[PDB]
Amino acid sequence: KTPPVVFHWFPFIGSTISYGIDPYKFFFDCRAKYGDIFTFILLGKKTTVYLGTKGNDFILNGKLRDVCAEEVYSPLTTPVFGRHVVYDCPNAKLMEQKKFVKYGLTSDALRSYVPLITDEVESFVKNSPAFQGHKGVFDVCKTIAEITIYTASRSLQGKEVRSKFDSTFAELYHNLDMGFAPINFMLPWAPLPHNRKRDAAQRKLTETYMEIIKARRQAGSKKDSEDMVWNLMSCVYKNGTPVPDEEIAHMMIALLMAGQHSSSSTASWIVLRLATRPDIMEELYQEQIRVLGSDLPPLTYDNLQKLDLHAKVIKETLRLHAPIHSIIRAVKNPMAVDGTSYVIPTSHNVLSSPGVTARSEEHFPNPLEWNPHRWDENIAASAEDDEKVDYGYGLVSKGTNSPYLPFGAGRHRCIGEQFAYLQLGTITAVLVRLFRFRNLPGVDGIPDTDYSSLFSKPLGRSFVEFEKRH
Ligand code: HEM
Ligand SMILES: N#Cc1ccc(COc2ccc(/C=C\c3ccc(C(F)(F)[C@](O)(Cn4cnnn4)c4ccc(F)cc4F)nc3)cc2)cc1
Repeated sequence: KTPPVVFHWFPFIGSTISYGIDPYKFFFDCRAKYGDIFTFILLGKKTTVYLGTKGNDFILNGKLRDVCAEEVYSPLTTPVFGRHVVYDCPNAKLMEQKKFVKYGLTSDALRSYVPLITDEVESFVKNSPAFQGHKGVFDVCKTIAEITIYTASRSLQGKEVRSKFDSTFAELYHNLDMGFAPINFMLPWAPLPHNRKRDAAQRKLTETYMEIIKARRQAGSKKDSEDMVWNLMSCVYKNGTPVPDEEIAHMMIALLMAGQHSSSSTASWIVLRLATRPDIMEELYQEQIRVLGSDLPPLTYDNLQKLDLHAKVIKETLRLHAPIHSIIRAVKNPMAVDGTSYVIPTSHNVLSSPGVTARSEEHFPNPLEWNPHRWDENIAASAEDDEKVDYGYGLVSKGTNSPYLPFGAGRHRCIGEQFAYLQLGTITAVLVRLFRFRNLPGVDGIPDTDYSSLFSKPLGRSFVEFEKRH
């Protein structure tokens, strides 16, 4: 009834298994039979799926009274991030919170991050056992996750948090990260041992962050441009109340989780693709020689934006491997589709997957082929034509006519896109300077994508060859 119900075999499990294995293949098979609208039930709820640029526009630009993001996620995210932040509050408070973070991610702050990021990556390569010797292999996902957590903590989280990852922050975030698995999506409240560790880790992280805050106020000073010393001053809401340290702590935790899971996954895919394409890596290296010079001066916020192909590699990687595959909202009021007789009721969830349009033939010819040169049409870290609407933070292009929305659109769109492009590009440029990458003998292509966790990542333990240049 209403949108076409998918023909499945069982109650309550539905196609979740088909969805969990590969959402895109599942979304594509449903599109062949049902069109740009399906409705499949993953476990308990009814999830309506609207595909196409309209489908993304319908859900991402849905009216605030009609769709609800927090209700869908809050129970999973709130125990991990903490209270009063992000989803644990009305949408208005989220917009102010987004404002504070985007406030602290200005270009001058981004400028200060580049030398820090280069320092951490160079320090890692020299001190980490992952790249010792002229030639060898290395666990891509494990190594890359360490690099993204070092670069994000040093720049964004600050000195103390960066120092804390040398002792008892590693185990804290591993314990806290156990909160995410979608099993928690439904039973985030059950007192299973993994949830008890999550709660214990969340409390301990909060106490540590606030002590770092209290220590700074005891000195009443400030150093350089981290979102910690920012949220201390960027505390006043429109009502006139300063952001309490507890909220600051929980925001940092949220930024800590969101940045790492997204950066580690994408950067891993970047390294994996470059191993399959040695010609592309050598072309990246030649770009730095041509654009920056034979001397290869240190990377800065300025000379990074000249890298055109480096940006393309990130863009093409995001197109096929963006860690989020399903955006999901809770339907509050019944909504009429603009064109058809279909009506989406309240008992339903809505799911928009901009990745489907990002791998459609009509939008990208030969979509599954990873080719950064397809982007010789246009490049944009900040992108495009459509209208810009402000919901309380900056001015965000809610535009949907685009089939390429890795960071989403509308009032929830990502505010860490610039920081992500800064971090990914910097790490990539540094790794391009230092290494060549090859697959292990006999290995062709790339590993499959794991969709079982909230975030998607490469499937198993993937190793590739590294070879230093000098
Ligand atoms: C490639 C890396 C990243 C990807 C692919 C990504 C993806 C996304 C997507 C798809 C959304 C919209 C989801 C929705 O509408 O429900 C989003 C929102 C957001 N992301 Fe990211 N993100 C990335 C990096 C980051 C980073 C580095 C941060 C913080 C430093 C961050 C913080 C956020 C925040 C705060 C939101 C707002 C969510 C909302 O308002 O509902 N993201 N992200
Ligand atoms: N068998 C089986 C089986 C397998 C798989 C499935 C289901 O498959 C999936 C896969 C992924 C999901 C995803 C989502 C998801 C998670 C977190 C968030 C977020 F909100 F939390 C986030 O946007 C994350 N983020 C973004 N940018 N940065 N961070 C965020 C926002 C603000 C913030 F400050 C920090 C944040 F990190 N948003 C969306 C859901 C289902 C079912 C069954």
